[PDB]
Amino acid sequence: ASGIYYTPKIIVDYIVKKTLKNHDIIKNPYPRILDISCGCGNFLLEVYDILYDLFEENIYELKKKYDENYWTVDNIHRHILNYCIYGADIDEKAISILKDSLTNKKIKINLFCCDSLKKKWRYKFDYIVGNPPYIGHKKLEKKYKKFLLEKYSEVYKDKADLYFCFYKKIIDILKQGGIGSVITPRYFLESLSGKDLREYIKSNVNVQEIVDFLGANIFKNIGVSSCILTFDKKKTKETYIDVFKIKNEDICINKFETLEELLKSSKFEHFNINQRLLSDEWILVNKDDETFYNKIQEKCKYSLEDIAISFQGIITGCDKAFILSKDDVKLNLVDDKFLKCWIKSKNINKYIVDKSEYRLIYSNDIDNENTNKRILDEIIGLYKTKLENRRECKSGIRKWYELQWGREKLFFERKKIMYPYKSNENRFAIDYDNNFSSADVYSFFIKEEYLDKFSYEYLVGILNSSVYDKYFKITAKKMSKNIYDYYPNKVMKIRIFRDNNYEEIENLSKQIISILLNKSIDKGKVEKLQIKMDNLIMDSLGI
DNA sequence: TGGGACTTTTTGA
DNA sequence: TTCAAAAAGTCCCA
Repeated sequence: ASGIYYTPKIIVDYIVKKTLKNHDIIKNPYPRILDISCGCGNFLLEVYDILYDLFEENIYELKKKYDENYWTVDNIHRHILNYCIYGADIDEKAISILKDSLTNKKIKINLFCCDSLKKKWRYKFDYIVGNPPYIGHKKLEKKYKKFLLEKYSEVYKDKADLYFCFYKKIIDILKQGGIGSVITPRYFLESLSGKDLREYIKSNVNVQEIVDFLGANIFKNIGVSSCILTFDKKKTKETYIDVFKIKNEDICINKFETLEELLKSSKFEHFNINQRLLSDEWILVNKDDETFYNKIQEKCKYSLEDIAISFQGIITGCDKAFILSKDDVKLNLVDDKFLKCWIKSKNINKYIVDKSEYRLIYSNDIDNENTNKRILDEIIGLYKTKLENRRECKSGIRKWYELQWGREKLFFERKKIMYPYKSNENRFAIDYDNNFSSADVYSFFIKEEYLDKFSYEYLVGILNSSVYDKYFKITAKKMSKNIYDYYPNKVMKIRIFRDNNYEEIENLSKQIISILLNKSIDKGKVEKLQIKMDNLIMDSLGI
């Protein structure tokens, strides 16, 4: 809740250098560089140093070209503090610290203590740098969210993040021909909520460079994945984007004195993306991956959304009140008609699900409060207060002992395919035990009209293959290190096929399932069967 | 302290 | 009425 995050000095140096590398101080000796979330001025002090070097090295040229008495080395500090540096933040103390630092670098200092999203900006800016705040839909005040929805509807909507509005504000107050460079989360590149935002960035600025750190850790002790976006508003004929994607997420960012050394090394991969060819999604991949993805998309006639019905797991609202161990003695109080098997994301393997260790009390079947009063008095009631603070319980839609978002039972108590919402690899398992789960596991079942065309065994055989792992990870949402988001908004967009290899792929999947379900489970032959199935799928897809 | 295993429920629509 | 997205994730240990 402090609101101030230290951006590493390497990133700050890289961003400032990216914005001010090729600035013609002779042509324009009055550049306006702004940081709308400056905090203690990590970016602004480096901006001051760079500007001081520029002015000191061109002071005599400026003196000849302009007022001789005005352009002096002794007057550089005052000029920079008067006409060049602009900062804004909400923290009074951080603004005071930055003001003290700028004063002690050697006068009206242009530092503002306000909300940058509400401030009426009196002029546009040549350069904009900084690190905006990241606040999700849970940790954001509701009235402020209403304000954002009312005024920033072009980029902010539904489950959008706060920094979308900061992106929009940076684009709005950027002078024509100006350059902006910021560090933000990487999720908006692939997230559904970022769609509108991406469109905005596509339709108002030219994207110069995207530095994607994927799942690395740039901020110490902070669970966020970061990217650096550099863009301009110049008159460009061809709009191409230099995309730099990290290859090894196990790095210490201080491996080099400069970020450019890391970018131009074997630790990063560079390619080019045509901005005019960008779709609703931004598919930032190299030529090989692009050809692979296009070949898979063309060769497949169906998608999972076409043939399957998907749903999210139960949302109890308070798991500690409804989930218990199968060996718990309190379960003797509850009849088996109210008990469902309960699995977690770690219980999902590639083809089969681990046997259930937990039981869920489906309290929605409790008809009368007086009946089964022992269960409410000794199990569910222990968290009654918490259960009463849920949104649907304050409004009277749910009884305090009911599940907040208990779905239809008929969807879970059937044969279906389940997969964790976050994983390092594809894990699509067939559930035979009518397992219930929380939102950490998503489920789907084949529509009855496609049962003859696609079976569960074939689907899990092709989905768990390395080919489809790579194919899904092309457009997947990279959350953290070795973690991808497996949500319906991208899982249901996977495209599938059927051809002459359907029978052998299904048979190999059945053999793998049979081996995995045996007692003396030696998974060695499973790998060989998987390799054979991968070769079959690669032959089928022409790759 | 840094790195790996694992993942709740609040929330807008 | 009731769906599904969202990591400035969360938590523990050598």
